[PDB]
Amino acid sequence: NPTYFFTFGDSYSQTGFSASGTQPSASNPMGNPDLGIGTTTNGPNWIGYLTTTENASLVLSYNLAAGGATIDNALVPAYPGDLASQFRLFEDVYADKPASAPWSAEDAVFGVWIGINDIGNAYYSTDAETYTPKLISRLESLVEEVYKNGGRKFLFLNVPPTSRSPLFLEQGEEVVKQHAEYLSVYNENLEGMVDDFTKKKGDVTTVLYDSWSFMTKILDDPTAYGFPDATCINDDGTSCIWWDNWHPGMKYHLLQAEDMKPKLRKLGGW
Repeated sequence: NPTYFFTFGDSYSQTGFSASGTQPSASNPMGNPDLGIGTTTNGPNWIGYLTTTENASLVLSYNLAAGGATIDNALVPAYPGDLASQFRLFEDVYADKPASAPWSAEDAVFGVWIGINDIGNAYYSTDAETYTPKLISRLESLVEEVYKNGGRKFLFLNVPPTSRSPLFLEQGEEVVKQHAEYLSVYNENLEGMVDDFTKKKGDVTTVLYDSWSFMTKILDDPTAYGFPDATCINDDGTSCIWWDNWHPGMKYHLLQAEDMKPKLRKLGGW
């Protein structure tokens, strides 16, 4: 009795999973590529760890996240594989519950981690209080497509403090602050959406995971987590928080997956 874990997002979630590659099975829960390949962490990322390390039962991962993704290129544009296109791929391949993924409302979990690039590209050019509601509304309409397919269990991750990545720190503290303030508005509106959606539908199980507070705790006190400081970079993925100048490494992703596990118990795989 597997949990079908369909995920959507950007490079913080990518693994390089192809819908024409090897598909998930009990002997091979990620499908493709091998666990630990295709990420921005030097090893497994949070999805690989949730699926194969923190799982309480069989979890099958169908990971549609794509590097560089924004929510919808008609709002903040970036790369062809935006969140809207990931939902289209889901609708094309898995929404109708094929024999390769015969999911039901009781055993499918839809996880979404998006917003890093929308904020990263629009924090200085748009008004957060009137623009982030447009982004969040588009996210909600995409979620409604899976709801119409019969999905009822949802996991949303809020946006972590990319303002404190080495990449953004270089732009000066006033830019870090401009970005962080915009991001806080986005995350507030994300929380409001998830609450409103949960209440209006009445038959959904949702988790809003506060990645922002978790990563902030580590950045504020890195040595408590075994990191030497909050800014060094090491592509081994474990010696520093950062694998490159704006992606965290596998050790960070493991710590986050471990923090997430108890909060995901109500979703069925953890």
